[PDB]
Amino acid sequence: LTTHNFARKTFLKLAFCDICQKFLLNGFRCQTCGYKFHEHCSTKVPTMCVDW
Ligand SMILES: [Zn+2]
Ligand SMILES: [Zn+2]
Repeated sequence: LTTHNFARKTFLKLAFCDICQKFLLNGFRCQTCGYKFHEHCSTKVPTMCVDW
């Protein structure tokens, strides 16, 4: 299945790291589900991206 996806790219306007607590900046967002976060959430992420 298409697991998580990571493409280093800046967003369009503004976002928010659901893992941390404040906005999201040019980091890593999954372009298949629409996930977004910094390096604190590359491995700390528990359930990988397997939504549907
Ligand atoms: Zn994802
Ligand atoms: Zn984060």
